[PDB]
Amino acid sequence: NMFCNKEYCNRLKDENNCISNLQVEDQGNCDTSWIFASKYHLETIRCMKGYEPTKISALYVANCYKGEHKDRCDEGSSPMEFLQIIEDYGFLPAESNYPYNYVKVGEQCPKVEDHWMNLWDNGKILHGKGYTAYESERFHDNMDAFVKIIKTEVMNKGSVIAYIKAENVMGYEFSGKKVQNLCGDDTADHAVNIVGYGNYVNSEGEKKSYWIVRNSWGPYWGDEGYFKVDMYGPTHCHFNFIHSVVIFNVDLPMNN
Ligand SMILES: [Ca+2]
Repeated sequence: NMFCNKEYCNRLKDENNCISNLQVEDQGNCDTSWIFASKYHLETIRCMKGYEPTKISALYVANCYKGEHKDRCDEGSSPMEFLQIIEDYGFLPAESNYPYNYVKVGEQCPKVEDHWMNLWDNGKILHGKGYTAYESERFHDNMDAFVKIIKTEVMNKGSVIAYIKAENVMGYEFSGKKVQNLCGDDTADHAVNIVGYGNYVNSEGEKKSYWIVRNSWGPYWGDEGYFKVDMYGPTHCHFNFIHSVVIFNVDLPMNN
C-alpha cells in the first residue's frame, strides 16, 4: 503493498487519492509560507476525514486579521497565528472564492459572500493550545523517537508542518530527485510540510531513510515542488535539517 505504512509513505503515487490532488502552490515574493504550510496541513486533515481536496484561500488568511495593520508580505508569521485567525473569523473561504496573488497581500479583508464555501464548517480546535509542537534539538539523543512521532502524524493526519532554514535548500546544485543530505541551523525561517517518507540506499551503499517534503515555491522548483531529504543527515551537523514540527489538534466529523 500500500501507499502509507510505517516504513513507507507516499500518497503522491496514487493519482486517484485525495491528498495527491492537492496541487503545489507558489507563495511568490511574499513571506507567506506559514499560510501555505498551515493550510495544506488542514487540507490533508480534511482529506483524511473524507472531505474533498478543496484549497483554502491563502489570500483570505493573509489579509484578514485583527488589530493594527501588519506588513504581511515582508514578515512571515507562525502556524499559531493561522489558528488564531480561524478561531477569530470562523470562515475559511475556498481559494476559488478569493484566489491568491502575492501582489494582493495587503488588500482589505474581503466581505464574505453568500455563495462562498466555508472550509472550516463544523470544525473546531481541540483543548490546551490547539497545536502540538516538537523541536528536533530536544531529541538530539533520541532522534528515533522524533522520527516515530512525525511518521505517526503523517499517517494519521496526512502531513505535519515543519520549519526549516530556507538557505539550507538553496544549494547551487539542489535537485528534487536526489535525496538531499543536509544540515540544519540553530534557527528556522520557512514553513514546509512533511508528507511522506521511505528508505533508500545512499551513495556509499548504506541503508538510510528520507522525508518527503512539500514546499510552496511552485511546481517548477525541486521535484514537482517537493523534495526528499535524509532524516538524520550528515554526521557532522550540529542541527537537524528539520528544526521544528507543528501539528494541529482539530476536531472534524468524519465524512463529507
Ligand atoms: Ca544560524
